[PDB]
Amino acid sequence: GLRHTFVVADATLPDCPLVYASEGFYAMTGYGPDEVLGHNCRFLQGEGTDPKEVQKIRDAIKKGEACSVRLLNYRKDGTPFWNLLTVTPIKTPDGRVSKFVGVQVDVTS
Ligand SMILES: *[C@@]12=NC3=[C]C([C])=C([C])[C]=C3N([C][C]([O])[C]([O])[C]([O])[C]OP([O])([O])=O)C1=NC(=O)[N]C2=O
Repeated sequence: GLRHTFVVADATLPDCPLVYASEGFYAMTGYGPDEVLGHNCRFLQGEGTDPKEVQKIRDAIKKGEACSVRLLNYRKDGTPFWNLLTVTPIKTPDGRVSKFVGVQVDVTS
């Protein structure tokens, strides 16, 4: 299929820290696990990131809904790329959100 990356965020912590990332994510972004795990995904954002889209994900996470936004992100070396990003809430049987899982596709084409 298409080249994509995958992460898991822990929603049982107040600021959805990332707890797992596929090989592709580290390779796409240039950041290592020591700089990715424990942190919130937003460190990939920068000057040109549309705050109206950042808002759509903030709201969707607060409400525990899925969400798909297209964000401008930056690699560790500062070069930008276009991140088509899809967040999925993972609920426990009691209805609580336990994790958010994300598929991120570099759609710079
Ligand atoms: C990021 N991917 C990503 C993956 C998951 C599973 C989740 C839950 C979030 C992201 N983000 C966004 C970030 O964590 C945050 O949710 C939003 O920026 C909005 O909240 P704030 O407090 O910042 O307004 C991702 N952000 C990226 O920029 N790139 C991704 O790959």
